Amino acid sequence: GLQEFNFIVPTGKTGLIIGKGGETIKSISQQSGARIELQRNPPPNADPNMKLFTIRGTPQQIDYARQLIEEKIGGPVNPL
Repeated sequence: GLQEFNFIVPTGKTGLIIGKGGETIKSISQQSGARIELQRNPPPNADPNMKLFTIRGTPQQIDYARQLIEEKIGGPVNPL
């Protein structure tokens, strides 16, 4: 059963999740079993200083991916 978790971070922290090369987001997706989607075309009322992410998986996969992302950015994500 697949579910979704939406969160935001400041645009400047996106690197810490992606990694030099895109190695970090690939490694978190592989270890967790979840997909990690960066919003491609934000609507015009979206804050340009914030970036939306969506974790897609089973709840167990989503929880694990969220904990790995939180280690990298050094604190909790902002949930929507």
